[PDB]
Amino acid sequence: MRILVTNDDGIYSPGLWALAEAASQFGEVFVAAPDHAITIAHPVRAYPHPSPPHFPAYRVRGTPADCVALGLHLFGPVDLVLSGVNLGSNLGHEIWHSGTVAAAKQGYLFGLSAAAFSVPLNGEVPDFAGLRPWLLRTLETLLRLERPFLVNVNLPLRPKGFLWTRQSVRAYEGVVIPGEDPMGRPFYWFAPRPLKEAEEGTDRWAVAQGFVSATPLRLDLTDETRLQPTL
Amino acid sequence: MRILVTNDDGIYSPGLWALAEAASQFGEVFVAAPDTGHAITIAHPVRAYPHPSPLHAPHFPAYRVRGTPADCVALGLHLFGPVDLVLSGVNLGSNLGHEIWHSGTVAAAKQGYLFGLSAAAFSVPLEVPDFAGLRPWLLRTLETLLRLERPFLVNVNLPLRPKGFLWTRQSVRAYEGVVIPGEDPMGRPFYWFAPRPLKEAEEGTDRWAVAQGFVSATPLRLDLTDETRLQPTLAH
Amino acid sequence: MRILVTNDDGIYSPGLWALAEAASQFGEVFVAAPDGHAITIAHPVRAYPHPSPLHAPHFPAYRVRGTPADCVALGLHLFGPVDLVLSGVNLGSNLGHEIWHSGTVAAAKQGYLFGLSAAAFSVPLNGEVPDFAGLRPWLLRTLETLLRLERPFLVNVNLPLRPKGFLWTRQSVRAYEGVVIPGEDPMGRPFYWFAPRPLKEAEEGTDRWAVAQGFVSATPLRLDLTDETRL
Amino acid sequence: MRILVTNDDGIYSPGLWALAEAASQFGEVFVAAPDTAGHAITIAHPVRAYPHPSPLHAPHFPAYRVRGTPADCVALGLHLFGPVDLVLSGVNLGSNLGHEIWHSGTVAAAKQGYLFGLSAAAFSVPLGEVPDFAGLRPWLLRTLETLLRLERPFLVNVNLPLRPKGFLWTRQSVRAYEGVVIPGEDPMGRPFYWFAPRPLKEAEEGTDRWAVAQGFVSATPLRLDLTDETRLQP
Ligand SMILES: [Mn+2]
Ligand SMILES: [Mn+2]
Ligand SMILES: [Mn+2]
Ligand SMILES: [Mn+2]
Repeated sequence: MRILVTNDDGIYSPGLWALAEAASQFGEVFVAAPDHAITIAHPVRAYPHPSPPHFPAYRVRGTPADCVALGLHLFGPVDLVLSGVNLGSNLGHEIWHSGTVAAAKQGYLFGLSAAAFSVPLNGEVPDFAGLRPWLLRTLETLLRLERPFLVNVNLPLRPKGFLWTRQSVRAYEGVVIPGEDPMGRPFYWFAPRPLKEAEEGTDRWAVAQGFVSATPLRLDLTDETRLQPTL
Repeated sequence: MRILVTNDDGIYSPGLWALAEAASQFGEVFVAAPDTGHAITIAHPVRAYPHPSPLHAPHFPAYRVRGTPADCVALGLHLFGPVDLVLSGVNLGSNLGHEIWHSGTVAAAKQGYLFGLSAAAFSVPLEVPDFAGLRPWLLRTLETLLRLERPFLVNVNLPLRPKGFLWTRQSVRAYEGVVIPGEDPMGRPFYWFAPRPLKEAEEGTDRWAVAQGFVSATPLRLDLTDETRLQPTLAH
Repeated sequence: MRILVTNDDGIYSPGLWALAEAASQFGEVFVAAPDGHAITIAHPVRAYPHPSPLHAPHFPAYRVRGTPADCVALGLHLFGPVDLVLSGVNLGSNLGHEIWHSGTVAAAKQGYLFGLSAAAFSVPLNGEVPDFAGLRPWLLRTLETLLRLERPFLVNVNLPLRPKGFLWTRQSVRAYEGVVIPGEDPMGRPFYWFAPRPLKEAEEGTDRWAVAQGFVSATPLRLDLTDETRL
Repeated sequence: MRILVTNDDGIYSPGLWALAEAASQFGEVFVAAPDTAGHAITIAHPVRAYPHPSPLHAPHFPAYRVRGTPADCVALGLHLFGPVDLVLSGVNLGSNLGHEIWHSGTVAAAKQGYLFGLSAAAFSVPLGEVPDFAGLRPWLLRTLETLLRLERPFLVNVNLPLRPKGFLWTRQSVRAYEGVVIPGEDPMGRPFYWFAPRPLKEAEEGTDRWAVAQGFVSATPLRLDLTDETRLQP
């Protein structure tokens, strides 16, 4: 099988090459990563770029979705699109605005299977050598799914297991803190907080428990419980 | 009721004031719009300044925010609290189908909903809209939305000249990839991306409705979970 | 004469239309405004016919998906031949060191480079916004005197909110003091506030001095950055 | 003396480290460069900056990666490493000749240093090749030697050919342009315009553009004052 690997962090992220290497154990790997929708207003420029295992690669001056569209052109046919490993979580409400997820979604929109990968972080750096067996296990599992699939994956720095999950959906409380710069000019701090603890079975909960979280995603944002007849 | 009006095109967009004026027929309206990401800025302080509403528009207390549309919502709920409804738009440009995912206009409405309020995004597929002629339809759509059980989150697209209204579902089409190489006047190479949908928009969808000249109203969910694959059968 | 009017704040800015109307008292006006500051090269620019505001004289106009300089290049093409390029009225000052990187000035300079006369107009502020109805007589007076100059000219104009006079001026060139105040983001990570300040008051006769006095400042600009005194 | 080195291309540019290493032959070098590739000091929000490490193969220079503009780097650099005697910006990967000087972030950083009362110089290399910094090192050293004997403070814009054969003090090339608009349509029939304005004549002898075409390192002293004083009493 032929795999396109991309991301949101750009062609220099160590997360990108960790994903490329893991994927190479399952098929031929090609890389196209940024230097979130597909650019159509103007043309995009992309350039051959060296990998750090050698992977044919292009650094694209466009969005992660542009990378997918270009990658299909440069390396078609492609069977699977993998996006990440993003340095930083992509959990719950974060999925909406994730560039990493957008690339995987684009792949899905083109009729391919796809998955996004992110590692939640904060004060510690990802040890990709340590994460490798968990990446391979995850990939192995995703490749056993009925195709095509679209999955959002988050891996704790040091996994203890794997769980399929629902997206965490929590209400938020707005918090705004007025203030002023050392020069007296006014500004505002925003620190909205979730109203409750992440629920069991959710991506956020799973990661906090030390488990790899894999959430299957839907493309249809329609709330069918509110659809209406014509009046 | 108190209404916070925002948008993604900025404080000078005629679409913003059209929405604020329409909304004023239903309650107290306050404006917080960007001076020019769709998540709330938390890593650092954001600037916001009192802003004079346009001369040829009713007065509206207003702030121009140096942040995202979602920041405007967070800020607006603080300065004009309490707020019952968040209206975002009217965006100069459509927000249909796959577009909803990346819309800053929608992100603002969604933020209000994440805070527990009712919210709607409004967009016009563009020519340039004639908000004088769209007013009656903006009023009709708003009246209709205000009869809904609360809270609600709806994405509205008004064609340039509406001939009706329809509740619709989001168009979700598969696309075929189309890349066309080219070179600029200087001989440098580039790539045109022109992906195309595999089929015509289906009836009942937002794209179809707008193409038929109808105002489209799609109720949106926040949960992106594909609930049919939580316990997937795995090949042997 | 035929006048091309553009700006940096965009097609919806009230300062743009204030300048167009004023300019219409001196020749046929055409508008091309933004929907970087150099002309976009070997990279397609989009432009659309645009309707002039309800409460304003009719003006053929286009909104351009590009830079102020692009507006000038495209404007001379769609409305040729043009004799004068006016840029503004910018919402914000363009005094002293600010001129160098000003987008409003960049458009006027582009017009000069194409062999035409041009002027940039800006209204400094911070507290309130401009009342272009009040400034109209002063805009008309400025334009009138500007149009008695030998052509081609390149002039930078700053009009205080409530002007009580007009003076030709030279750009203020002050030395600045570096001021940096450390701070912390929510995670305790460090960031820095910058508040550089001028070392002395603006010299008499300079653009910044004139505005502080309440006068409309008109500075003729050079295109040559060479410091001949050191060659 | 103490030298702050920055650039427009960012902390990973080979151009930045070539300049830093060359400057190190003349004083203590400190680096503050953009996290990634406007030009004014940021005052709206505060700016983040992080200590940046030196690789195994290179000499160590205290350095910070700055999430702001080249001018922010100079302001921050003066704070974290002050007092600083000189500000060097570059070596930019691309030219900064003639009209380009106006919109150059490389030049903006040098100019910021000058506005702070320090001597400063911007360095750029017109490139379809990859600059050979080992081959340009001698020219960087010679140029610095020349700059360091000038009366201070100074502000100079330097452009080095890929393979220089000499050095020349020059004036900025200033040419009138001819507008060229070539319409087109994208694959979906939608119209657009190509801009290809061209200078009305070839670069004059003595100018920075001419010098570089000849194979010479071009050094142009710049002025901060944009006033055209020949038209003050029109
Ligand atoms: Mn990312
Ligand atoms: Mn918009
Ligand atoms: Mn401006
Ligand atoms: Mn550069």
